Amino acid sequence: ATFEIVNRCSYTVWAAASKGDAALDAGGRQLNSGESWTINVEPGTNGGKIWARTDCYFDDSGSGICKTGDCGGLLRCKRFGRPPTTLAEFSLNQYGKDYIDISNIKGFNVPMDFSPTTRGCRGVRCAADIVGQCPAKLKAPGGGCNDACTVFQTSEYCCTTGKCGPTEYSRFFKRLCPDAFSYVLDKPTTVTCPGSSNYRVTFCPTA
Repeated sequence: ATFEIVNRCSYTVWAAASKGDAALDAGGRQLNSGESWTINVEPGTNGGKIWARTDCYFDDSGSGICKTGDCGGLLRCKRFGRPPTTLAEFSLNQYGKDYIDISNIKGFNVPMDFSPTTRGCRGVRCAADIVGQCPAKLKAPGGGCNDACTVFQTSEYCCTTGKCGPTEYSRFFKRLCPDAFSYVLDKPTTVTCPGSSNYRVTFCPTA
């Protein structure tokens, strides 16, 4: 499956793509403002994620740090990034179908649109100014708007037991972005696409 990753932000982002235990394609790359990077994701990929990282520094070997979404200091991500990270999430070729969503469960850093480039389903978007509107207690000093589980580490926010409900903090993400997951047990906003669809992830889709 192809995923065209486009940076429409006025700032550079370092795109990342991983399934948690391995990179997807090269795993990461710098995207200056306006740049497009097309990756190939193996059919059958389950639990894949794409995200942006901001304010990165990498040396010649691809080692360094990002202020948001850092994946163990690597340019080429092999693991998930450090919150806050707006997430484009996907599972492909799952009994003949693809499943996509945007999630704020690990916070928000950069606005994003995640849409198919092929027929048969709609895209999902979280493009509101969540960083600007972020509640004081969730603001990440390193940049971004943290989720409440990251900040407070309680069973209720982290949905440790599976009993959790919505919270004042999850409702903030849900109000700004109704089409993204705001907590672990949120009412799903996952879209079913034909199996083997192709996609485009656009950072800062509106500006």
